Amino acid sequence: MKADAVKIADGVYWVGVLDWDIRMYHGYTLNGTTYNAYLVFGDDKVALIDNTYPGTSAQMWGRIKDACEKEGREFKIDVIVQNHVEKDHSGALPEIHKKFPEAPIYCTEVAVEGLVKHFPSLKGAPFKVVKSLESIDLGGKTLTFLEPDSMFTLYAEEGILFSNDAFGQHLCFTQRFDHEIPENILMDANQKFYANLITPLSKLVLKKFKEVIELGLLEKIKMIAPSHGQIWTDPMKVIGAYQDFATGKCKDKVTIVYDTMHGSTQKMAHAFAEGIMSEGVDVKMYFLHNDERSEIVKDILDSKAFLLGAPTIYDEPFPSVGDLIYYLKGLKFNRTGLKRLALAFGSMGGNGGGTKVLAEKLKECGFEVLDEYELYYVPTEDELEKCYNMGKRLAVKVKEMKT
Amino acid sequence: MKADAVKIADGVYWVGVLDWDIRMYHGYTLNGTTYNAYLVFGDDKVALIDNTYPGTSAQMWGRIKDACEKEGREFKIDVIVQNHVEKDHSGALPEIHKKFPEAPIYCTEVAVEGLVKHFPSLKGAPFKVVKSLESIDLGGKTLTFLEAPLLHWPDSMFTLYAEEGILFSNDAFGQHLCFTQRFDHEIPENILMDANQKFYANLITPLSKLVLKKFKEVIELGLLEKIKMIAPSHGQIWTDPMKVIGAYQDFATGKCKDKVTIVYDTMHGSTQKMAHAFAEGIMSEGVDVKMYFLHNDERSEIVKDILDSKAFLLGAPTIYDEPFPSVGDLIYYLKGLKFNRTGLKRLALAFGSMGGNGGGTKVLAEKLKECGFEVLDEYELYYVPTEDELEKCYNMGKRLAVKVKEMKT
Amino acid sequence: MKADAVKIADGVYWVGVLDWDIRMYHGYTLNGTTYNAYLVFGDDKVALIDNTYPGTSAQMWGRIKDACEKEGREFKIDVIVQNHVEKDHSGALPEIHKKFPEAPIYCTEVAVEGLVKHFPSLKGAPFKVVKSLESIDLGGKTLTFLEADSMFTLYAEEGILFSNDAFGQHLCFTQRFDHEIPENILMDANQKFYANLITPLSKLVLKKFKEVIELGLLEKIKMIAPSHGQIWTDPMKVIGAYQDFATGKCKDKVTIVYDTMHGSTQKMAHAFAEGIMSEGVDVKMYFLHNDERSEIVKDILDSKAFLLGAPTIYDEPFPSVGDLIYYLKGLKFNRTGLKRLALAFGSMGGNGGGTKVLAEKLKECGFEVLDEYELYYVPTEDELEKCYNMGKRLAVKVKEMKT
Amino acid sequence: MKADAVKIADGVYWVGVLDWDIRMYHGYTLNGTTYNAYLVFGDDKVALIDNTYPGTSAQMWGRIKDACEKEGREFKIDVIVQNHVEKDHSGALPEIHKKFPEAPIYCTEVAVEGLVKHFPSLKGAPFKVVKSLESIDLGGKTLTFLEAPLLHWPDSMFTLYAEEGILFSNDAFGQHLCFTQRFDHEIPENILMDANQKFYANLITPLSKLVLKKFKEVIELGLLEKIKMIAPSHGQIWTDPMKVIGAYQDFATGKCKDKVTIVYDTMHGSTQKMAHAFAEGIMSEGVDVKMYFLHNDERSEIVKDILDSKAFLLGAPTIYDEPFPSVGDLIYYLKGLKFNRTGLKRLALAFGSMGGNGGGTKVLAEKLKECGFEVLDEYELYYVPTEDELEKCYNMGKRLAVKVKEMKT
Ligand SMILES: Cc1cc2nc3c(=O)[nH]c(=O)nc-3n(C[C@H](O)[C@H](O)[C@H](O)COP(=O)(O)O)c2cc1C
Ligand SMILES: Cc1cc2nc3c(=O)[nH]c(=O)nc-3n(C[C@H](O)[C@H](O)[C@H](O)COP(=O)(O)O)c2cc1C
Ligand SMILES: Cc1cc2nc3c(=O)[nH]c(=O)nc-3n(C[C@H](O)[C@H](O)[C@H](O)COP(=O)(O)O)c2cc1C
Ligand SMILES: Cc1cc2nc3c(=O)[nH]c(=O)nc-3n(C[C@H](O)[C@H](O)[C@H](O)COP(=O)(O)O)c2cc1C
Ligand SMILES: [Ca+2]
Ligand SMILES: [Ca+2]
Ligand SMILES: [Ca+2]
Ligand SMILES: [Ca+2]
Ligand SMILES: [Ca+2]
Ligand SMILES: [Ca+2]
Ligand SMILES: [Ca+2]
Ligand SMILES: [Ca+2]
Ligand SMILES: [Ca+2]
Ligand SMILES: [Ca+2]
Ligand SMILES: [Ca+2]
Ligand SMILES: [Ca+2]
Ligand SMILES: [Ca+2]
Ligand SMILES: [Ca+2]
Ligand SMILES: [Ca+2]
Ligand code: NA
Ligand SMILES: [Tb+3]
Ligand SMILES: [Tb+3]
Ligand SMILES: [Tb+3]
Ligand SMILES: [Tb+3]
Repeated sequence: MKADAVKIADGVYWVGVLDWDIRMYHGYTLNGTTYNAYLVFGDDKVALIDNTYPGTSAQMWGRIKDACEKEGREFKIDVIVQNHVEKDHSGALPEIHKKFPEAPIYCTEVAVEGLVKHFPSLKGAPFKVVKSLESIDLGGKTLTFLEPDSMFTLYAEEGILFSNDAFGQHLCFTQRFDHEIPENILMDANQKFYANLITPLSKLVLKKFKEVIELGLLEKIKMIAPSHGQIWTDPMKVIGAYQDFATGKCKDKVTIVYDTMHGSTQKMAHAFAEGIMSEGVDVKMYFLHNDERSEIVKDILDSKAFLLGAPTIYDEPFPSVGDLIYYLKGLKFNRTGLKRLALAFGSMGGNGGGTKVLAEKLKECGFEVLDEYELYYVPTEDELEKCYNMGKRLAVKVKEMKT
Repeated sequence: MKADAVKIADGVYWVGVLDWDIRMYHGYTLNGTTYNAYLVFGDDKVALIDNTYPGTSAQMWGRIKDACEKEGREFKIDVIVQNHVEKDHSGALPEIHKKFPEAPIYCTEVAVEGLVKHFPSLKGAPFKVVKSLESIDLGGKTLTFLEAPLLHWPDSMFTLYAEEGILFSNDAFGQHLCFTQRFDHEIPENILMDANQKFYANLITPLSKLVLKKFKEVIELGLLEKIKMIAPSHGQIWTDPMKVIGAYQDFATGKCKDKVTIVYDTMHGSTQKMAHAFAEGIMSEGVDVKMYFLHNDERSEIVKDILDSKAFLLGAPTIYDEPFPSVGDLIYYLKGLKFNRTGLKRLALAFGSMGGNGGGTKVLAEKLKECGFEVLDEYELYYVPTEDELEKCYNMGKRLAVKVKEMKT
Repeated sequence: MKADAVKIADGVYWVGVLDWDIRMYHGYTLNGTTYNAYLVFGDDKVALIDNTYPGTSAQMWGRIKDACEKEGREFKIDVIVQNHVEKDHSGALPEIHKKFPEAPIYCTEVAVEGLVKHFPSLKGAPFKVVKSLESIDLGGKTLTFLEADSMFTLYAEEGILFSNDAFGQHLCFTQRFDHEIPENILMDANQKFYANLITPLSKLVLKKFKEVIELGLLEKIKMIAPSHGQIWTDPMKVIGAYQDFATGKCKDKVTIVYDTMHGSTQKMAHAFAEGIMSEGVDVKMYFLHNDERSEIVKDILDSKAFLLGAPTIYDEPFPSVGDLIYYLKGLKFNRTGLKRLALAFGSMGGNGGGTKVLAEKLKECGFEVLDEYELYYVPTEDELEKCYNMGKRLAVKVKEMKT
Repeated sequence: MKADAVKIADGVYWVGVLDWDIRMYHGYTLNGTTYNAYLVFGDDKVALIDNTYPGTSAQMWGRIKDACEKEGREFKIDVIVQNHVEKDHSGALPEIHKKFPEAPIYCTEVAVEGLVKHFPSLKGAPFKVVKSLESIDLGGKTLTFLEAPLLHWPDSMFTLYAEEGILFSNDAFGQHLCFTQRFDHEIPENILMDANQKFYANLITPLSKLVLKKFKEVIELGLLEKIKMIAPSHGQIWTDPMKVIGAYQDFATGKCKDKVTIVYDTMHGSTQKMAHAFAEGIMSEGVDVKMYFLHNDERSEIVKDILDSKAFLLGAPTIYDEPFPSVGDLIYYLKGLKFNRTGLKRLALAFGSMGGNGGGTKVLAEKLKECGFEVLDEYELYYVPTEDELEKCYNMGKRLAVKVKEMKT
C-alpha cells in the first residue's frame, strides 16, 4: 500500500497506522484510533520504535518505504525497539523480524518472554535485553531506554519521549500533533484515557513525577510521542493534566448513573439532578441501558460525587450495574487521593434490597456513601421532592469539599 | 382501532394486545410479545381478566367491542379482575375504571396499594379485596380467585373459570412470543418449548422450591385434574396444560441434559481460544455445548441454556486485578436467579488469560460458588495459549464431560 | 416533580425539559436533547411559549410552578403560544389546555388543523389564528408573531427571538446559554443540526436573511432562544454559520463513506484517503456497517468532495448505501449553491455494476461525479497505488475549488 | 488446537470449523455458522474438499490430524478441492498449499484466477483445471467434479463422491447454523427449515430460474436418484436430500403461504399505527402476518418471510419529500434479490403518514414495482390517523387478504 510518512523532527518520522473504522477496543469506545510507530534515521543506523496491530501493517510498510525514499536511504531497518508487548504495538514484529532478521530487538527482560509467547517465530530472534538507562548511538542521534513489559525511549538530542501508552489518546485524525485539533477534543480524549487506563496507577504517577521533577529530567522533555493519538508539542499540558487527575482535582460536578425496567428509577435520577442543579452544581446523566462504561468513568474522574441507581430484580440490583461495579473495583478511584461522595437509590415492588447492595459495593469501590433511598413502584410528588432535597444537600457538601 | 377478538371457549374471548415491535423488556430479549387479556361472558355479567401496557389499549378496546358484538351484547364490563399489579397487565386500568366506574376491581390487598401507587386516579375506585379464596357468579359461569398462588408475590392471583377448567395464570406458564396464532398447538413445538424454557430460566428459577411445594399440594389435593386449559398473560394459550406443568416440574427439580454452557469475554482473543478448546474436549465425550461471547450475547439467552445444562464454564481475562467487567452483569443476574434453588448444584470451571499478576480466575471461582455452582477447578494462563495449553483445556473439558455424564437426572 | 426555572431576562424564564437519556430522534443520533419552553410574565398576562414531548411534562410543570413562585404570581397561564405543530413542542398542549381552558392558543391557521389532528381533545379550544406581524400586549411586554404550520415569536422590548427549531442544536447540558459550553461542542452540534434539517431549505435561508438584513429586523435580535439546545446570547455567531452553510463555504476536506463484506472496499477507501492526505487535504472516514447517516451528512456539509464505495451484491451496490442515498436525495446538498465533487468505487467478484449504480445516484443527489473505479476481489499493490493517485488528483482539484 | 473429526461415511469425515461467535456475515444475521470442510480417504489418496475462513484454521488442522489418526493414516493430504473461491471456503488454501505443496488443487479455470488474486502466494501452485463431468480415483473412491452447476458463478463447482452418492454442494443447500450436531435429523426440523428458508431467500432467490432449469435437467437425466446425501459448506448435512431439494423447488416456483409480510418505519408512531391496523384487517380473514420495524429489525429476516408470503406491505413517513431513508436499504436489497424470478409477482401496498406535501408513498409504490411486486394501492394520510382512517387500513388489509386467499400458487 502507498502511504506517506510524516516528519516530526529532523530525521524522525511517524510511520504509524490510522485504524479509521474501529469503534471499540477492550470495552473502551472510540471513533477510530492510531497505532503510532516511529522511524529515527541516524547517520549509521535506522531504528523503528514500536509497530502495529496484527493484520494492519500495510500502512506502516508504505510509510517506512516513503521515509527511506525521502531520506535518500535504502529500505532497511538496523535497530528495532519494542516499548511494550501488547499486540497493538508489537503485532507486526514477526513480519519486521522476518524482513530484517539481523536487526537486534531492544526490549525489557519480561518483554522477551511475552513477545515469544505471542509470536513463537521470534524464538531465536536477536533480542537485546534492556535493564534501564541503557543507550545506543545511531550516528549523531542517541536513544536511551528506560524500563515490567514496558519502557519509554528518549531521543536525547531533541528531547522526544516515545512514551508508549502513557499520555496516549484514542483519536484518529489526519492531523498528527496536539495543536492541530480542537483543545476540547484532545483534553476530553486524554481525560477518557487517564480515567480508563491510568486511574489505578495514580499513586505511581505521583511518585514518578516528583522523582522526575526533583532529578531535573522534566526539562529534557520537549515532545511526547505516545503510541496512540496526537503527539504533544506542549508536553507540560498533558503532564499537568496527569498531575491533576492523579491528585483528585475535581469540578463541582456529580455523575449520575442508573438503569430502569419500568421508568421509576429514571424519575428518581432526574429528581436528584434537579436538586443538584438548584445549587449550581453540574450533572452528567448516564442510562446503563445504552451508555458506555468508558464514558461514565471519564466523567467520574473529575466529579466530586457519584450517584448510582437501579431497581430490584430478585433481591439484587438490576444486573447492568454489576458490569460498572466490576470495572470500578479495577479502576480504584480512591487511588487518586479523594474519596468521592456517593448516594445509592432505586425503586422496588416487594422486599427490595438492591439499594443496600449498591451502597455496600460503592463503599468497596472507595466512595464515601452518604445515604441510600429505596421507594415502592412509582414515586409520588412528595418522594420526588425528597430526591430533590437529597440532591440539594449533596450539592452543598460537594461545594464545601476542597479542590 | 378495529381489531378482532378470538374465541377460546363458549363465551370466553382473548382480547389482548400484540406488541409486535418490542425487542427487549427488563433486559429479556424477545421478538415481540403479547399482553393477554380475557373477556368471560356470563348470562348476567361480563368480566375482563387483566389488560395491557400503558399506551397500548387501542387493540384491546377494539377486541372488547368486537367480542361484545359477536355475543350480541351491549358494550359493558361488569367485573374487572387484576391478577397482578405490574403495568404490562394493569396499564389500562385507569382507562377501564374511567369508562366503567361502577365495575368492582377484584385483586389482592397488596395489589390495591400497588395499583393506587402506580395510578393515583384509582383512589376511591371500587376495589374488592380477595382473601385466600373467593368465587363470584357471572350467571352460569363461576370465577374463583386464588390469592398469591406461588406465595412470593402478594400482589398476584390466579383466576379459575371453574365450569370449563380455564386457569388464568397471569405470568405463570407465560412465554414471550408474538404470533397471529393464539394456541400452543398452532406453532412449532420447539419454538413454544424454547420460549417456555427461557421464561422459566429468567423469571421462575429462584421460585423453584415454591413451584414444587405448590405442585405437591395441588397433586395431593386433586385440583390438577380440574385444569383443562392454561391461559397466561403472555404468549400462547395451553390447550395441553400437562405439557407446561411437566416442563415446570422438570426445571424446578433440576432435570438437565448432558450439556455444558460456556460463556466468555476477551480483549485480544486468548480467552476465546481457551473457551473453544474446552468445548472440543467436552464434545469429544458426546456432550452438548452452547457457546456465548459476552461482547455481544444476551444474559437472557445464556440463563435459558444454563437451566438445562449440568455444567457452566465462565472465562475472562484479567484487567487491573479483576475479571473483564462484562462478567459482573451476568454474575449479578445469576446471584438473583439462584440456580441452586432447583435442587442441583451444576458443575463449573473458571478460566482466563493474564499478562502479569492475574487473579481474575480466582474472582470468577469465588463468584460462581456464591451463585450456587460446584466449582471443580480454575485455569489461568499467560497471554496466548501454546498448543500444549490448548490440549490441557481440551483434557479438562473431557474430564468435566465424563463427570457430567455420571451425574444422575 | 420539583424542578427549577432559569431566568433568562426580567420576567422571562426557561421552563423546558432536559431529555437526558434519548440517543436517537427520527434517525438523528444525539447524547440527549432538550425541549425548550419559555414563560413570559407581563404585568397583566403570563404567556407560555411552546411546551414539550408527550409524557415529559413533569419537569415543565415543576419549572412553571417555580417561576410563578419566584415572581410572586399565582400558578396561571393566560396566553399559550404554539410556534410549531410537531409533538416535541406541542405534546403537552392537551394538558395545558385542560388546566387553563380559557387561555387562547396563538398559532398559524395550518397549525390549528395539525394540532387537532394530533390531539382531538383540542377540538373547540380557543385558537387565535396568526397571519404575520401580529402583536399582543402582556402589560409592559409585547410578543410579535411572525408566520414563517410554523412561526417565530419575538419579545420586542428585549429583542428575544423564540425561533423554534431554527438555530436549535440537539444538546442536553445543565448550562442553558451558548457561552457556557465549549465552542467546538456548540458549533459541531449546530453544524449537525443544519446538515440534517436545514440543507434542503438553503435557498430560503439566503432569501430570508437578505430580506431581514436589507430591512432593520436583524439589529432588533439580541438573543435567539430556540426549541432545542443552547440559547444564543451571540445571535450573529449562529446567523453567520447559517450563511456559510447556505452558500456552500467548505473546507479542503473530503468525506469518504464505504461498506464492505470481505474487506476489499475498505482497503480501497483507505488507499484513496492516503492519496488525499498526501496533498494536505483533510479526510473523514465512515464505515456504513456501524456509523450513522446523521454524522456522515454533518461532515459532507463542509466537505468539497464525497467518496462513496461499496462492493457488488447481486448486480447492486451493498444495500446499506441505499439508506444514505435516500437521505441525500431528501437533503439536496446542491441547494447550498455548490456541486461537491464525487467518486464512486468498489470491489466485485463477477459482472460488477455496483459502482455504476453509485455514480448514477450520486449525480441524482447533486454531486459532480468525476470518476468511478471498480476492481476484482482483493486489490493488488498496483491497484492500491491507483486509488492513491486518484485520491491525490482529487485533492489537487479540491484545493483549486474557490470556497 | 486439539479438535475431533466427525465420521460421516466410511473413510469420509467432516473436518470443518465451528464459528461459534459470529453474529453477522455480509449483512446476514446468524447465531454463529460453520465452514464445512471434508476429508475423503481413498485406499491410496486423501482429498480435502474446501477449507475455511482466514485465521480460523486451528480447528480444521486439529480435525484433519484426528481423522488421520482414527483411520490409522499418516498426516497427509494428496488432493485439494476448491468448490468455490470465496474466502469462507478458501481462506486456509495458502496454509494447506504451504504444508502440502505437491498436492494438486482441483477447481474451475476462473477459480484459479480468483484464488491467485486473493492469495498471490498460490502463483505457481499445482492447479488442475476442471471443465465438468471430470473424475479422479482415490483408490476405491471416485470424485466427480461438476463445473458451475447453478451456472451463475463460474468460480464454483459441486464434487460428487460417486460410490456413496455424497454431493459436496458448497453453498447450495447450506444453512447458517452452528450446532455440535452435524446432521439434519439431529436438530429440530423448524430450526433447520427456517434456516434453509433464510439461506434461499437471501442467496438463491435471484437464481430461481437457473435452479428450475438445473433441476429439470437433473430429473429427466436421472442423476437425482444418485444423490444419497448433500454435504454443504455451511450448517447441517442432509441425510434426507429430497427434503432440501423439494424446498428449493417450492421456493424457485413461487409456492407461498396465505401470509403477508408488513414492514414499516416511523418517526412519531403514525405509520406504526397504520401498519398494525392493516395487520388487523388481514388477520380478520385468517391470513398470517409477520411484522417488521425497520428501526431495529434485519433485512435478512425480512426477506426470509417475503419468500413464502403472497403479499408485502411497505410503509414509511415522508421526510423532505422522500420516504424515511431506512426503506432505501431494504429496497436496494430487494432490487438485487429479484423476487419476481420465482415466477410470482407478490401483491403489495405502500402506505405512510405525512405532515405537508407528502410523496413518500408514491416513491414506495414506484420502487415496489421496480422490485417486481404487483402494487395494488397506496394510502398516505395526514399526521395521526383518526379512528375512521384506521378502519380504512383494516378494510384495505381485509380486501388484500381475500385476494391473497384467491391466489393459486
Ligand atoms: C423480572 C422482575 C423481577 C423483580 N424482582 C423483584 C424483587 O425481587 N424484589 C422487589 O422488591 N421487586 C422486584 N421487582 C419489581 C421492581 O423492583 C419494581 O417494579 C420497581 O418499581 C421497578 O423500578 P423501575 O421502574 O425503575 O424499573 C421485579 C420486577 C421484575 C420485572
Ligand atoms: C487495560 C488492560 C489492563 C490489564 N491489566 C492486567 C492486570 O492487572 N493483570 C494482568 O495479569 N494482566 C492484565 N492485562 C493483560 C491481559 O490480561 C492479557 O493481555 C491477556 O492475555 C488478555 O486475554 P484476552 O486475549 O483473552 O483478552 C491487562 C490488559 C489490558 C489491555
Ligand atoms: C452474497 C454475495 C453476493 C454477491 N453478488 C455479486 C454480484 O452480483 N456480482 C459480482 O460481480 N460479485 C458479487 N459478489 C462478490 C463480491 O462482489 C466480491 O467478493 C467483492 O470483492 C466483495 O468486496 P468486499 O471485499 O469489499 O466486500 C457477491 C458476494 C457475496 C458474498
Ligand atoms: C425532519 C422532518 C422532515 C419532514 N419533512 C416532511 C416533508 O417533506 N413532507 C411532509 O409531508 N411531511 C414531512 N414531515 C412530517 C412527517 O411526515 C409527519 O410528522 C408524519 O406524520 C410522521 O409520521 P410518523 O409518525 O409515522 O413518523 C417531516 C418531519 C420531520 C421530522
Ligand atoms: Ca535531515
Ligand atoms: Ca466510524
Ligand atoms: Ca516468566
Ligand atoms: Ca421486530
Ligand atoms: Ca347484566
Ligand atoms: Ca399453600
Ligand atoms: Ca495488583
Ligand atoms: Ca480455587
Ligand atoms: Ca445517554
Ligand atoms: Ca387541511
Ligand atoms: Ca453468540
Ligand atoms: Ca498414498
Ligand atoms: Ca446445463
Ligand atoms: Ca417539496
Ligand atoms: Ca399509484
Ligand atoms: Na392515574
Ligand atoms: Tb496500547
Ligand atoms: Tb408480565
Ligand atoms: Tb423540533
Ligand atoms: Tb459461503
